[PDB]
Amino acid sequence: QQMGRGSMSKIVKIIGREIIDSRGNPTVEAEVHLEGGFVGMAAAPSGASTGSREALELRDGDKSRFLGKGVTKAVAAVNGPIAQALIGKDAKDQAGIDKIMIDLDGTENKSKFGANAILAVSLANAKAAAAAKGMPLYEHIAELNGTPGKYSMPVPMMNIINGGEHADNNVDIQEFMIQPVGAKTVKEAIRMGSEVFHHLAKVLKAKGMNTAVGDEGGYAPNLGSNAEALAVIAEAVKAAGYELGKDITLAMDCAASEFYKDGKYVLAGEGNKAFTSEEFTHFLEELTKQYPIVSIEDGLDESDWDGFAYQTKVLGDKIQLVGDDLFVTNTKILKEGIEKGIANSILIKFNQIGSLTETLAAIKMAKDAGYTAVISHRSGETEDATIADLAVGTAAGQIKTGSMSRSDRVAKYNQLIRIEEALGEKAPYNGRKEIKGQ
Amino acid sequence: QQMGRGSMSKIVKIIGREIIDSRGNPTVEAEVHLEGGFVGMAAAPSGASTGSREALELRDGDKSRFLGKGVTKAVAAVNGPIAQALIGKDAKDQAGIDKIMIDLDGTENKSKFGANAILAVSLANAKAAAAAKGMPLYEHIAELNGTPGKYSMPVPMMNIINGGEDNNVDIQEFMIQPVGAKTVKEAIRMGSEVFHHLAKVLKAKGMNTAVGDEGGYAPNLGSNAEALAVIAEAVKAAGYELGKDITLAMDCAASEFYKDGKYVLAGEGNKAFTSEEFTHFLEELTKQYPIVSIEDGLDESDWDGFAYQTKVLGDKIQLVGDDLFVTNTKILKEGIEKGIANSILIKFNQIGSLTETLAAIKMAKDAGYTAVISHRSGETEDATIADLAVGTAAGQIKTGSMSRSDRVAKYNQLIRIEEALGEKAPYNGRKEIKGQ
Ligand SMILES: [Mg+2]
Ligand SMILES: [Mg+2]
Repeated sequence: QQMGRGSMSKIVKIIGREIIDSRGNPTVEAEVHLEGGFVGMAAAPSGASTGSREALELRDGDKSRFLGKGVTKAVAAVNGPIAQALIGKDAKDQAGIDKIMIDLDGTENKSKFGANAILAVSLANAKAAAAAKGMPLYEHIAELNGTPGKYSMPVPMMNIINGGEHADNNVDIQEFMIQPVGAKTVKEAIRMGSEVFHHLAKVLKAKGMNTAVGDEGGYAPNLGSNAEALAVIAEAVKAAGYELGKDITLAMDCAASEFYKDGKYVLAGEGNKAFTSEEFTHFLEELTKQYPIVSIEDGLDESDWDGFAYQTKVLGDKIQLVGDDLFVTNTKILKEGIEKGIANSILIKFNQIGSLTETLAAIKMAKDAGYTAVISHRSGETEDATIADLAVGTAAGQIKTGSMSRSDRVAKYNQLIRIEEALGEKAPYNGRKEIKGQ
Repeated sequence: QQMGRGSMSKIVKIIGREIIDSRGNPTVEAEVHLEGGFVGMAAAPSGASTGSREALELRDGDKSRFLGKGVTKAVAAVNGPIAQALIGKDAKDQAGIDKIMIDLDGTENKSKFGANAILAVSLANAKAAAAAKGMPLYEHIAELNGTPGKYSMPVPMMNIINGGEDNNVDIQEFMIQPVGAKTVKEAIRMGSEVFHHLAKVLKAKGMNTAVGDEGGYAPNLGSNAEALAVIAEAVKAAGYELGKDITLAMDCAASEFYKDGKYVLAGEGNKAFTSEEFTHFLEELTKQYPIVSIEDGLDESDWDGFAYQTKVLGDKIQLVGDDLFVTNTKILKEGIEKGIANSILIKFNQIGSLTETLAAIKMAKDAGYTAVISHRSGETEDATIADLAVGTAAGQIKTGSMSRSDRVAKYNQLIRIEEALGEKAPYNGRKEIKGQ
């Protein structure tokens, strides 16, 4: 006899704007407004170095503004054609909404409107619909994902020694990360993260090394070899009074694409030597004998599929192997990968494919093949904490959202603490068993 | 004949919790819940070096947790005594709420519950009332401040070369001010552009482009002076004119290098200066570069020195009390009376309530002093100082370099606000700064 406000979930207004990411560069923010007075706001993150096959991040190319990195073109697409195509449609139909933007854009890689325009509206629509449905975003995502009320708190891998391209050289491997698998809650995990992060500062100070931080809030000191990065991390874990292996395991992103030239992998650090896919695989293998490294990401170039097949036969039984640039959150590429025994895990970045629907497809493909899904940030982040809710709503089991420094990283850790506060053991922290090969 | 929910603004629940700041240290978050189903949520920031007279930040000191930096005690204060005293009180009465907590704590420096506990509730209370009143926070603050509908977009001073507490740079912060911009959106773009050109400049010279707490560069430079030289090189490379388009600001945090009544610059020969000598050094720099604002140019306890610096430089230069005043009307009042400084840096966690913070902005404006709404080194995703800066038409903000979302979420909030208000919230540029 009386209709609730919740039932008036038709899109009435969509606003795009240009905001600033954690590196000082424009990205796109979108608002979605429902008839019933429900609003959702979201932002696109930005990769520092993107995979070849990522959906297109549309930039202006206008030198007089933000050194060419403005996104007004992408925002215009939000405020006009996308807005006009979504007014009148039901926010609660995520897949319906994503399809209308995919079909209206019409290109394979979202090159007309920008993956950055379409994702911002996709995520903002999702938040609006959650509000209209009277639930928090993690709860709405679980329903959109076809796994209602099924939650976990993800085991984080925290990038605390930056390297390679987007640090300051000496170190070739892009990210060394700690995973607090020994924690019984994500709050405890986050504390253990903070402590080892602070103890590492003391260690680097002791050696006269720089304790300023890179894009992901980790340290970029000048180190003799890729190895020594692990060394200093081991010192910090002991100095915090945690036990390497039991309380904290290690993970890496090689971003091996960045140091691949003429079918060979070239390390500035460790001598200056060139390695074959096989030789590089054996180098990584050695590190996993000296240290408890249980996850290695982009261990080879995105286009070295023979390489990845070899690395997967050799290491894949003992070690989680994570596709990032390899799979770019794309079900077409992940499907080819599963079928060729390539990796056993995927890094989930919604802006590599550019819609939440196509993102949840990727997690489902992964989990149904017995691959793990790690919900991931980009080097270029915002105060947006969407990946926190996504990790919880999909029971992904793992998250990569940075060091324990910079609010571009820590907003996600804060959101995970808020969410665990609501859910308690309705979202268990499952620890080491989340990681592929444990 | 029907009562709207806006009118049911009695506090029914307050929740405290331990979240993490931009340095990885715990801080207090508070939620305030009104009967009419309105919520506000806010966090306390934390300073890296505090002034000696700041309202106490309550830490647990429990060495087995966050290296003794837990805030479970302050959170307990929020969930127990503060919640219990505030239940059933009207959130819309910001002054009444802040009064109940200051009285219940009963100490001078909020040393019972902690300034982090009282501030988080103070700010969450404000936001919840704003919701009850059906208005954005800047609009509510303008009404709490006795200045209805009176807005400006603040001229930002952006810390892009860090120093003092890891190089030969004694001066804590070198800042650019895009005074030549027509809007805060343009000002933010100009700061992005200069910040990115500076990176190229530091790479070309082989210096480190990793960032400190406030998202600025921390390279090892020869002298304090070269900090300014590289900033000029970046401004020229970004196609902007030093003086006209971009002015410069410093924070000496001179308290940090003050020992046996002398000012000792470890780098510049490790030489020792008297208040007067150090004032003349700062004077020299304002002849070589368009430095228009100097903060804590002397120790927080050298009131003699500040009286001299204010005589010499006050007419031409904005002189900003940070550790000198700690956003505290008792101290600022003694400062105004003795012709000490002409500008105050406003940190709501230095005094620990919104009401006391609004009092400090009013004391200053009435005295012809400028107010600069500031962050702390420890920040969160919280963007309150944006709304505070617009609501009080303060005219200036220090909320960081154009890097790290702990900073950029403030610029982002300013961009959102300016989109709504347009020319109702003018960017007045250089005329905001004391001595222009
Ligand atoms: Mg990667
Ligand atoms: Mg200061």
